[PDB]
Amino acid sequence: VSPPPPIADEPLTVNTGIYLIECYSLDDKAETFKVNAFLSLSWKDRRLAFDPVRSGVRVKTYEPEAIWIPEIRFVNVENARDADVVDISVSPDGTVQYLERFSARVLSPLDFRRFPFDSQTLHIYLIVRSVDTRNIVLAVDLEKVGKNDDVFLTGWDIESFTAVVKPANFALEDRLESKLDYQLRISRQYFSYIPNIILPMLFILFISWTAFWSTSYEANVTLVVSTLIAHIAFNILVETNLPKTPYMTYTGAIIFMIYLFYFVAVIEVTVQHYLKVESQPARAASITRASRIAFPVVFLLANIILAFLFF
Amino acid sequence: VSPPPPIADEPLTVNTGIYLIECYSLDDKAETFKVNAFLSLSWKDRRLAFDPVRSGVRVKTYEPEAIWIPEIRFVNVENARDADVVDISVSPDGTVQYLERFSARVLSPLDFRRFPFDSQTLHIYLIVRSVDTRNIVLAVDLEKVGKNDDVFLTGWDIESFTAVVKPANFALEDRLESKLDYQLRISRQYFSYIPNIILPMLFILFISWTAFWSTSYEANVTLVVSTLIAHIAFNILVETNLPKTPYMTYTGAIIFMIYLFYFVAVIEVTVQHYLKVESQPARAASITRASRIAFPVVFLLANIILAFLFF
Amino acid sequence: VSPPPPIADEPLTVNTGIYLIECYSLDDKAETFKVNAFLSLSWKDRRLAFDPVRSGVRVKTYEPEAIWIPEIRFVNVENARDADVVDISVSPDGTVQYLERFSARVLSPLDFRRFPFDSQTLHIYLIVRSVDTRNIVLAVDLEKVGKNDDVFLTGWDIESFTAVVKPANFALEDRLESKLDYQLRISRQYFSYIPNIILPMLFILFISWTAFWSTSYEANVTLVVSTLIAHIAFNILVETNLPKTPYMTYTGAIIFMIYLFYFVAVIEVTVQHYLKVESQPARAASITRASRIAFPVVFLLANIILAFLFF
Amino acid sequence: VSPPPPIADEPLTVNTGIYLIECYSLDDKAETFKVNAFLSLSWKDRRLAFDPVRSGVRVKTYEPEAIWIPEIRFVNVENARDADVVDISVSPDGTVQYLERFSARVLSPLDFRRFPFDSQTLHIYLIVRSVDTRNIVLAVDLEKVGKNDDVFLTGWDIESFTAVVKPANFALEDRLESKLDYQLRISRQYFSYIPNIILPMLFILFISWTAFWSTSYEANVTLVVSTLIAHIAFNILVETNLPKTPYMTYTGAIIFMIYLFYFVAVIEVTVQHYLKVESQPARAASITRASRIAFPVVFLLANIILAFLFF
Amino acid sequence: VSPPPPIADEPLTVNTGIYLIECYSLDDKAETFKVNAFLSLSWKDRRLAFDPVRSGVRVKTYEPEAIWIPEIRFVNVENARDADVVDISVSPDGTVQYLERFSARVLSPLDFRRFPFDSQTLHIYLIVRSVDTRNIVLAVDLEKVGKNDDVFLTGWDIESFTAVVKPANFALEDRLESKLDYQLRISRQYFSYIPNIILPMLFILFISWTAFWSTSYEANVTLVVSTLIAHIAFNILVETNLPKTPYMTYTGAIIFMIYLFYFVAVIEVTVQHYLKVESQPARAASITRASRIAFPVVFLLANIILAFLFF
Ligand SMILES: [Cl-]
Ligand SMILES: [Cl-]
Ligand SMILES: [Cl-]
Ligand SMILES: [Cl-]
Ligand SMILES: [Cl-]
Ligand SMILES: [Cl-]
Ligand SMILES: [Cl-]
Ligand code: NA
Ligand code: NA
Ligand code: NA
Ligand code: NA
Ligand code: NA
Ligand code: NA
Repeated sequence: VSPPPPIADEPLTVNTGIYLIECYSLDDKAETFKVNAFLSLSWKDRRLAFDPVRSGVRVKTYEPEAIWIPEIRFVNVENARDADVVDISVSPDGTVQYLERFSARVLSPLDFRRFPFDSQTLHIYLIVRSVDTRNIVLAVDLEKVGKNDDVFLTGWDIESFTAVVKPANFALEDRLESKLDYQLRISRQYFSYIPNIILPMLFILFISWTAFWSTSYEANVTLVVSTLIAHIAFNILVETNLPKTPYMTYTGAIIFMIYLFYFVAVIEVTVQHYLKVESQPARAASITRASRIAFPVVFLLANIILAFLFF
Repeated sequence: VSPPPPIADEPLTVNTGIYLIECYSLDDKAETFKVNAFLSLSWKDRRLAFDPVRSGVRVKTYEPEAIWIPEIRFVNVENARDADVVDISVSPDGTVQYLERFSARVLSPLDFRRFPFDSQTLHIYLIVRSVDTRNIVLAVDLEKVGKNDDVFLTGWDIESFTAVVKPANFALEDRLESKLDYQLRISRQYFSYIPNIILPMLFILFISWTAFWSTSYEANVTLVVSTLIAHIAFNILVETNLPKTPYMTYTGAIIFMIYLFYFVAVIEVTVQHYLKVESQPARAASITRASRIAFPVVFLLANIILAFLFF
Repeated sequence: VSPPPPIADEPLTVNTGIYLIECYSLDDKAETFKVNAFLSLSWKDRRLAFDPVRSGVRVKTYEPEAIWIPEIRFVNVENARDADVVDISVSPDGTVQYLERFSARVLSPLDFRRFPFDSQTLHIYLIVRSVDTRNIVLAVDLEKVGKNDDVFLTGWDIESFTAVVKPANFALEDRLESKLDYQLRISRQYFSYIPNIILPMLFILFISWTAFWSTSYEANVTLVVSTLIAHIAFNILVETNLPKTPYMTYTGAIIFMIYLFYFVAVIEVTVQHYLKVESQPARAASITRASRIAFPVVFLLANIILAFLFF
Repeated sequence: VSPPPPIADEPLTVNTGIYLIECYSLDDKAETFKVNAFLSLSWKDRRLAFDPVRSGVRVKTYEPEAIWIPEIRFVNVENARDADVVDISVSPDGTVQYLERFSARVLSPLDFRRFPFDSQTLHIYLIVRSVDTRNIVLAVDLEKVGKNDDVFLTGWDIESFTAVVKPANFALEDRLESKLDYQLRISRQYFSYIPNIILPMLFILFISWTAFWSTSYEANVTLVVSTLIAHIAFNILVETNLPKTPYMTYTGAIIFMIYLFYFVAVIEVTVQHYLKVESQPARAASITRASRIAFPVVFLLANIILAFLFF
Repeated sequence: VSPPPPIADEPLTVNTGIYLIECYSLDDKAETFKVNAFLSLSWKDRRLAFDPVRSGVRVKTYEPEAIWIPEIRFVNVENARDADVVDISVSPDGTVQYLERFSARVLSPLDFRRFPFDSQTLHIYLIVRSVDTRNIVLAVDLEKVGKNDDVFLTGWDIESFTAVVKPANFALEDRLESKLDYQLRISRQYFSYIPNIILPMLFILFISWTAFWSTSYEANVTLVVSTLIAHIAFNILVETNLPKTPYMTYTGAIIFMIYLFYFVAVIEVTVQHYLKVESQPARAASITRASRIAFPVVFLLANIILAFLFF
């Protein structure tokens, strides 16, 4: 079967729509999400026109093999979508209404700069390649673009699902390609990060600072080194959940900065001990008293500077 | 093949039933479960009616290709169910009795608030889309809804498998959809959490409190910081098994609260030492004696408050 | 094709056999194992009978599509078995000899109570559903039930592969079902658990008890808390390899009991220190001397009690 | 299509060959490897014979459906091989030359006794089942057995790929089976184990022995217990990479033996302290001086004994 | 269908091109990457030639079954590529222009020597096997070799995608094979390794060196042993992300070298203590003062030596 012939020199318009049924498995590391949706296609094929009196039916149902169907593909998928045709309906003028239900693993990059307070725009790019006989162009039928109310993405808030109505038409290997951009806007549910990572990490840091109210070097060494180890554990935990980014993330910056605080606390604890042994505890006392104020103040100001730079 | 024609303007009733054979792989993180069941479908097709006297046979068996079969789909599945038709039987009045055996990975959200003392209602939504010639409506045939006695879900108690008999009929892309809700009620087997997480976690906490019967700062620092590290290990273990929720879970609340107890024990241990060095051990002794009662009492009361808020 | 017609009102006997070729991937957590075997089926179809003199041939070979083959399914599989027909041979009396080679992921529960000294009975349930024309019943041909000598299940000793010759005939959705139970008896190779978990766990426990030959509280605290942490690591390791059971396992019981020993050693270490500070080292010395005998004796007796209850 | 008929009572010889293209994913735990290779089959079918003069062609090309092809299977595969026929060529005498390219996950057991200085013989068993009309026997065409030069198995040195030319002919379910053994000999690249596990493990052990040059019990306890914990980490790491064996592995033996050294160092550290407190430091000094020589000497000799028993 | 017949004794040239659409999942451990691309094939088939005047059409479109298509395969793939034909266009001279969209998991070895500052050349080898009638040779059409601008490989910078225009023609099982090498040059994004592994590792090492400004053996032992344990954690982390190489990697060398520094710091800390106890603190003081300079100087020089040898 060949494509529909034109009335003039006009391209064939395939009206599209995606209606999300299921949204799942947003893998932060892989920068992928799985979708289960309806793909709706509509175009005119005057060769399929018919008389309702003669045929008996007001609308004819065809099997995909029986008629010409445009080869619509997803750009940013891992493998070809698993699709099952739901219906193909032809009206007397030859207007075809195609519907399939598909599932696909979409590959859409994520911006981790503001993690875990980041928002993303996930993309689903629809594409059609023009044939030699006719040029095929994609369109968005907004009445056929939407999402189910129950659509839930674990750890994410689904904001909107809209399509950029004007396709990106371009040449690829001496043939026209019509590409549509469906955008799923989401924002991360940061809640859990507060009791699971952020607050535990702050508590261990604050525990290290109790060494500023102790003259016991042996005890101080234990306090700062132990909490440092707990921080390393949280750092490894965070980096196992996130991909390796060529930029600094907000959590990354905070986690890294905290190492410097542990490093300087070790210096302070060492300096204080050196002085006590050198029979200069008056000088050591001045440093320890200053550290009690300096450490929380510098920590608070640095965090303000970071939150400012990132948000 | 086209759908059965109506006597009046009545919709076509497809009587349904799901009989669970196998229930497995309830992934808490993915909020998915795998099912292996029988799907039973039954509708009247007057075109398939026959006289038992003339034909000789009491029932006719057809192959799926030979007759019209409604396109029944599951809403909350990852991919289309893997199905194998078991039997298609037509009675003289044209009543078709379809049976298939399927397997599918169902995506049904879980409420982790009361974890590990939580119960869930897993859902399996059946759906049919109406055609242009006729409107299709789903029904529940309760004699064909059930589960095998051997049906076991590791770490879960299967309470009931029932269907909400009245379908949710609604319009989707200018066509009627008939959706049925099959509910599998389960309750978690909390037993293992007691010796594996809860009691180990309480033991390490109680070990930290022995610092209230010690004047040795160096030993105290070791007791409280080491047990804190063991608690961090249990916290990381628990959060690796559970998904990130936008709410607090019972275990989450307890685990988080315990951090505060470690933080205050570090303060007490620091205060006691500071006073001893300041030659005020009488004041330190009052605080340490109070802490011996205060810590277990506040721990017990806080836990009562939490259990109350959560149950 | 319809099933063979009966001579009287007798059911159709499908003689079965499973010959295991490959046994692999016994997942303790998933309670699943993968199998690769031969499935042999044999039944009489009088319609396929022939005279060896007239036809010339002693046996006729058919393609699965040409003749009626009973729809034999596995009950306890994740998905339908991947099968490939090897041969279909018809004898002059119409006796069909079917052979296929299949692979399937079998879901059979495990009893972890005696772990890692546990034995299991893995099941492979064969099933046939009766048709309206005839009732189908399964039988075991013991000459066609067996296993390859090379059949190895990593970390398990394959004891026997036998079938319960009398099928469990029952009604399911107003039709007769004939179910056969093939049992694969295995026993765990406990060897590795001794040098990898059991002995390391005992060594760390015995190291904690050296605190009974030390008056140094700071050193004692280090001994008991450090070894406790190593025990936690072994506990987490064991619980990551096993599923969550609503009962206590042997290893689980031992691991849990050892926590109590660590808890009481911390109490002893605390009591001894408190007394030394209170200028009562004579009383402390009595307790420490008693603990040296009490701890190993109570440990040995408790273990005897546990091994008794579990075996 | 039926198999070729015999001239006498001779069996049909199917000449085989496997040419490895790709070798990957040798899973030590699963005892599996993935292969991508050419399978070549050759047999005489007199029915396909032709005169090159009359026909004009020197060779005829057939599609698999057109002619009889022997059902060749792999014994030790998880699932049936994914195969794609490359060519089927018939010579005038009726000699068929079949070639397919396949990929399969082969299940071949590993001997971990000498790990990580072990060598393995991976097997690929080819098999053919005899039909009722004729008995089929396999043969090895050595000009069609080989491997690509680029064939690389990460962390392994591919030594040889050869076939045991004489098949193992035997009866299975009253039919002859012809089994061929293709052996892929490999040897592990032990290099990485030296800087990643072996040397780190020895360094931590040697650090524990510095306690023999210290009278500080508190410091000694820290040295021996901390290094013991690092050893536990390496033990867990090693056992996560290897399967549970019913025998001792070389690395397993060394790792286990080292626990005894830590246990005896704790005893020495305890004994030395007990004596110092008992005002017998002269006796303690003799034991500590002896331990300085005894520990490395016994460690060296024990290792010689182990290497001897294992190699 | 047979291949095109030659004009002389010339081989058939199949002009090829790969246009990368999607690049993902570069597994460092597996040494694999997944690709989604266009495969373009072009060859002359004189049998398909037509007159544009007589036929009316400028180009004829065929279905893959209708015409002869060369069996083009990928050498270094796990399984056969998942492919979907996009278009087949024949020009009047019989020039066929084939286009398919495929996805494949490519197995291409990586050189980890300079990790994480390494660059790789990923390969995609195209291959065609010659038939008996004609010899098939591959060519590169450079106008049909390229990549999408959006092509992103997480943690990698895509440098170039080019083809080695001259194929590697060779004999394999007495038939000519024409192999083309498509090279995708990439370079790792080392950024993240600096704050995640490199700097944390240096900080813990520098913390160990504060023991050179302490006379407290107990505190020193804690400093050096604790930081050593944190280093072990980073070593295990790094080796879990990388495959086992028969050579030293840059990171591997640095990580290993740092163990020696910890070992020598333990010796220094032990020597200093031994001397203090022997009433020789003057000699101990000389060693500790030297170590303060020696350790950073030897560390800096050793690192210069390593960076030199590796880059
Ligand atoms: Cl697609
Ligand atoms: Cl479905
Ligand atoms: Cl099955
Ligand atoms: Cl196979
Ligand atoms: Cl391929
Ligand atoms: Cl050659
Ligand atoms: Cl050739
Ligand atoms: Na079509
Ligand atoms: Na149908
Ligand atoms: Na059949
Ligand atoms: Na065939
Ligand atoms: Na073709
Ligand atoms: Na310590």
